[PDB]
Amino acid sequence: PMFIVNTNVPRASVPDGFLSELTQQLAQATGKPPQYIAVHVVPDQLMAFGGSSEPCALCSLHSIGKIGGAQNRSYSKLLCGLLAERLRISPDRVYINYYDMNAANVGWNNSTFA
Amino acid sequence: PMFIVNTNVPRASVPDGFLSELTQQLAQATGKPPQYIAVHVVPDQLMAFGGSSEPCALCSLHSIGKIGGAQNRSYSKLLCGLLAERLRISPDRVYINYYDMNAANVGWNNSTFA
Amino acid sequence: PMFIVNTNVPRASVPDGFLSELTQQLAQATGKPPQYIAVHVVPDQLMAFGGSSEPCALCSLHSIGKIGGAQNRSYSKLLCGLLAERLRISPDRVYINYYDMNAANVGWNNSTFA
Ligand SMILES: *C(=S)NCc1ccccc1
Ligand SMILES: *C(=S)NCc1ccccc1
Ligand SMILES: *C(=S)NCc1ccccc1
Ligand SMILES: [Cl-]
Repeated sequence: PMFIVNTNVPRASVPDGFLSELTQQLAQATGKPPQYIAVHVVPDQLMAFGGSSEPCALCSLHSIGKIGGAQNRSYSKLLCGLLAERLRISPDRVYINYYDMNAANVGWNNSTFA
Repeated sequence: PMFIVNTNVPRASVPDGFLSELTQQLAQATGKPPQYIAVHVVPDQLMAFGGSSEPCALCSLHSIGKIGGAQNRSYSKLLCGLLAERLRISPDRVYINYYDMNAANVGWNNSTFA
Repeated sequence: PMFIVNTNVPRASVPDGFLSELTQQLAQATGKPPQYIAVHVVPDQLMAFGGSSEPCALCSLHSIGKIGGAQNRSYSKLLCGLLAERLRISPDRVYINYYDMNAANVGWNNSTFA
């Protein structure tokens, strides 16, 4: 599973250890070992949500499996909660795109996960 | 729609009001409420298009519905037009990836749109 | 074909000519003329892979066709090889998401590739 956050919140407002917290929390939520989890946080972005430049975030979760109706609802609650708590972003100013990747379409270590 | 532009054009060359203009035009093109539209502009990028580092853009448009052959052609004419007029990027140095997202795969406000 | 790499490796460690090498190697691998290939390298990113922040990369290859189990394995070997050689990133700290795009869902030059 790989999680990316793009936000207009400044770098100084991203807490130390946020990347580790995301990693741990995603490991719990997906049931995957932390070793397979990648996280990417991009602050200071030029963005708008509903025309407004108040704090917001655009995110994605790519995962080989562990994607679906109920799971994505649970991920959204978890991830919006973390962004609200740590970055002071309102959940109604967060989008999260979910992608169920085929193993053959994820490259890693000179090969794919197929 | 959420619309992201990555470009090697410098930040200073992105005109004031550009995010608002994108938001407004996308609302009319896609027939979606401006309140839901997210836009993200990423200047000063290290990129090449056809091996050249002349001004270029790589973009994406994610939407729940309102994606299709004719609609995408229309969005491209619109979006290339804006990138040409405002950022001085030639339309033939722009790629835009269109994504028709399932509602179950888009998180927002602690849940999904499903 | 369009290739993006996000990495925590610093800008100064991206060698001169790297965008060209990527362009050229992708032309070879995909069979597509370099004129049709776009590349984007994003250094200095705030990232973790497996919980830690030794050099790592999250990448994507979007392509109209030329995507599949065997082809993706070959792309991964090539691209990991490049990232290892030029950016000194271990192949086992690299993810590459592969996307087979429909021509109608790629905008270019005021239209689509359909
Ligand atoms: C997140 S995308 N982890 C990578 C992976 C590899 C193999 C099986 C499941 C997940
Ligand atoms: C326009 S109303 N976009 C809302 C959206 C659609 C798909 C993914 C994220 C956000
Ligand atoms: C990479 S996405 N090149 C663009 C393209 C256009 C038409 C056919 C194949 C590839
Ligand atoms: Cl609609």
